[PDB]
Amino acid sequence: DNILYSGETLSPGEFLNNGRYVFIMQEDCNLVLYDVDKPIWATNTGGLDRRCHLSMQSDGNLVVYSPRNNPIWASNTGGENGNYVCVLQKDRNVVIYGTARWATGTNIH
Amino acid sequence: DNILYSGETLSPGEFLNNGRYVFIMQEDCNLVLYDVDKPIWATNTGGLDRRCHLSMQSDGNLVVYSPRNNPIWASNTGGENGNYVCVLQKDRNVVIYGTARWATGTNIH
Amino acid sequence: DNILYSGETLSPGEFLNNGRYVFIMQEDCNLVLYDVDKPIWATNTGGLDRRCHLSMQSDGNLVVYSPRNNPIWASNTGGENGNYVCVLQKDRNVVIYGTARWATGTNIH
Amino acid sequence: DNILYSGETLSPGEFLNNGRYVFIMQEDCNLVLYDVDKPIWATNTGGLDRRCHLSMQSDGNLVVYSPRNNPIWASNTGGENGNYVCVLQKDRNVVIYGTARWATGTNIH
Ligand SMILES: OC[C@H]1O[C@H](O[C@@H]2[C@H](O)[C@@H](O)O[C@H](CO)[C@H]2O)[C@@H](O)[C@@H](O)[C@@H]1O
Ligand SMILES: OC[C@H]1O[C@H](O[C@@H]2[C@H](O)[C@@H](O)O[C@H](CO)[C@H]2O)[C@@H](O)[C@@H](O)[C@@H]1O
Ligand SMILES: OC[C@H]1O[C@H](O[C@@H]2[C@H](O)[C@@H](O)O[C@H](CO)[C@H]2O)[C@@H](O)[C@@H](O)[C@@H]1O
Ligand SMILES: OC[C@H]1O[C@H](O[C@@H]2[C@H](O)[C@@H](O)O[C@H](CO)[C@H]2O)[C@@H](O)[C@@H](O)[C@@H]1O
Ligand SMILES: OC[C@H]1O[C@H](O[C@@H]2[C@H](O)[C@@H](O)O[C@H](CO)[C@H]2O)[C@@H](O)[C@@H](O)[C@@H]1O
Ligand SMILES: OC[C@H]1O[C@H](O[C@@H]2[C@H](O)[C@@H](O)O[C@H](CO)[C@H]2O)[C@@H](O)[C@@H](O)[C@@H]1O
Ligand SMILES: OC[C@H]1O[C@H](O[C@@H]2[C@H](O)[C@@H](O)O[C@H](CO)[C@H]2O)[C@@H](O)[C@@H](O)[C@@H]1O
Ligand SMILES: OC[C@H]1O[C@H](O[C@@H]2[C@H](O)[C@@H](O)O[C@H](CO)[C@H]2O)[C@@H](O)[C@@H](O)[C@@H]1O
Ligand SMILES: OC[C@H]1O[C@H](O[C@@H]2[C@H](O)[C@@H](O)O[C@H](CO)[C@H]2O)[C@@H](O)[C@@H](O)[C@@H]1O
Ligand SMILES: OC[C@H]1O[C@H](O[C@@H]2[C@H](O)[C@@H](O)O[C@H](CO)[C@H]2O)[C@@H](O)[C@@H](O)[C@@H]1O
Ligand SMILES: OC[C@H]1O[C@H](O[C@@H]2[C@H](O)[C@@H](O)O[C@H](CO)[C@H]2O)[C@@H](O)[C@@H](O)[C@@H]1O
Ligand SMILES: OC[C@H]1O[C@H](O[C@@H]2[C@H](O)[C@@H](O)O[C@H](CO)[C@H]2O)[C@@H](O)[C@@H](O)[C@@H]1O
Repeated sequence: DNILYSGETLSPGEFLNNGRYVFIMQEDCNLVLYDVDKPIWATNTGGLDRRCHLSMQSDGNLVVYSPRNNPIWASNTGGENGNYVCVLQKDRNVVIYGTARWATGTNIH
Repeated sequence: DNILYSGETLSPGEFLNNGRYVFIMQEDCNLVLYDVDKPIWATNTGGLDRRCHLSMQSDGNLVVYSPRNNPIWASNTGGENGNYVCVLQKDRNVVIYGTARWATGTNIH
Repeated sequence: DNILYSGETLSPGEFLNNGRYVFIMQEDCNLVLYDVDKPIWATNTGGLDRRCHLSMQSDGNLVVYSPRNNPIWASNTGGENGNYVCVLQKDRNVVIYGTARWATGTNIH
Repeated sequence: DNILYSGETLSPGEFLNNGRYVFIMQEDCNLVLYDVDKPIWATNTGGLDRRCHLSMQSDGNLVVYSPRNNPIWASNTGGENGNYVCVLQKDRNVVIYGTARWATGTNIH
């Protein structure tokens, strides 16, 4: 998957992928972007705690939470309630977009 | 591909796909969403002209243009200049999100 | 997924996909290959029964079984026991390959 | 792409991908399988020369050729002429299958 939708989370070891790029919520609590074997971006929160999770929230904020549910990193983009997306793009950028401006209304459960 | 980025276009016969779903700019100028062999949404512009193209614009508007570059359908979401995305989602909805709220800044050319 | 590995099955409504192509084991027991909304190949077993499953076997034979576990269509490629793959290719062909000639041996659970 | 078909090649820097796995023909002539940032298998031909290419041949042999078109590594699976596939699987194994046993015959240009 290349998208983390608002209301979804990445558990320890889970990730987004796109070609040779991997965006992973590591077990050591560091959120890192890799280009094959080379790290190119990170939250620099490795070794702070064990088994953290990443959450794309409905308020638009992207946050890393500790095992005790305390934030340890955030994009600082919390605002109006709505629908957002965190995308690992084909050009190697990781971007948050929102809110939803238009839709076909063809969603299913 | 499941995303049409702002500044990109779908030429006649091109499309977005996601599992069993296909969102295609048909040669008959009708933009249609299919669930395998069943059409579930369309712009209802079939037979109006031949070889139209779809454009996700930098102003946030999604537009179908005729071979003479005249609009024949639009999402009516034009506004502030920026970065947007049109996504064919895993839940079968087609949604426009934007503008960009945050990014890692790791893009390459 | 674009591959059905030997030892796996497609349940009623399940499928393989690749771009604008879908290879689906339909609820009406007909196994069909679609190019967007157009059927291009089928087992022609629609109407015989409901809820059939497709199985890529370890003997190399691809078989459609009825709800009573009786075969109603097969590729007739049964042979030596081994590892095989049924692939929905990027060129629109559906092909069975095997057995395995070589491997890195890096498989994990 | 998760498959390298017979008759195709991977140029320097090109690769196969599947989720968090990448199988790349590196510019340093070393063919390596990575699990995110960790190498798990390699031809061990790094440093021998620069700009080598990987070829999945119609005789079933997977070969790494130097810039002077001399083989420097091979799977030793050459045999009858036909159709084969080198697949980077979802279970992390890299495997060669062939020849083709059956097909729908729906291939197009
Ligand atoms: O330290 C073991 C750890 O190494 C790799 O992750 C790295 C660490 O999170 C950290 O020092 O920051 C690096 C990015 O700046 C990051 O690569 C991984 O191999 C990980 O799996 C391993 O646990
Ligand atoms: O404010 C509502 C919001 O609170 C919690 O998330 C927090 C906010 O997104 C923000 O101000 O930044 C915090 C991290 O710096 C973040 O925890 C959550 O409880 C969320 O569900 C709620 O909507
Ligand atoms: O409107 C775009 C939006 O549609 C779907 O979410 C829906 C909306 O959030 C809302 O009006 O209530 C619906 C029921 O709770 C909900 O499904 C999704 O497809 C979402 O991804 C999309 O952004
Ligand atoms: O009319 C030929 C045309 O049929 C199918 O497209 C359909 C048309 O665009 C129209 O009548 O509206 C339908 C959705 O409401 C749509 O499916 C396709 O098979 C197309 O390829 C073909 O040219
Ligand atoms: O307004 C600037 C914009 O103009 C043209 O696009 C138009 C607008 O997006 C909008 O008001 O709706 C029209 C269709 O109803 C659409 O054509 C383009 O020239 C675009 O590039 C430009 O930014
Ligand atoms: O900022 C998010 C944005 O980054 C990349 O686009 C860049 C910006 O639009 C801008 O500041 O100028 C850059 C050079 O013109 C441009 O690349 C893309 O990754 C884009 O998709 C993303 O939304
Ligand atoms: O309406 C029944 C059935 O129609 C479509 O499947 C078709 C049938 O299986 C049959 O007549 O053979 C066709 C291929 O030659 C095939 O398309 C689908 O729309 C299916 O979902 C539906 O149940
Ligand atoms: O022969 C062992 C094999 O038997 C059953 O599969 C059958 C064979 O693959 C073949 O001769 O063709 C039959 C359909 O025409 C097919 O059922 C299964 O029981 C299988 O598990 C077993 O390996
Ligand atoms: O050898 C290629 C083969 O490896 C894996 O399957 C394994 C073999 O079939 C065998 O030696 O026994 C193992 C345990 O039963 C089995 O995992 C898979 O990666 C398979 O896809 C591949 O063809
Ligand atoms: O720095 C050179 C080279 O390092 C990495 O590739 C490694 C080498 O090919 C070699 O020492 O063998 C390793 C596998 O056993 C392999 O990882 C990559 O970072 C590569 O891009 C780089 O050129
Ligand atoms: O034998 C015909 C074959 O020759 C060359 O490939 C070689 C063979 O696949 C094999 O015996 O092993 C060699 C590496 O050890 C390999 O080069 C090619 O010229 C090929 O095109 C041809 O089919
Ligand atoms: O038969 C399976 C095979 O079909 C297609 O390749 C074709 C055959 O190799 C052959 O009969 O000649 C054709 C023209 O040279 C060739 O296209 C492909 O779909 C291939 O991937 C597949 O294995």
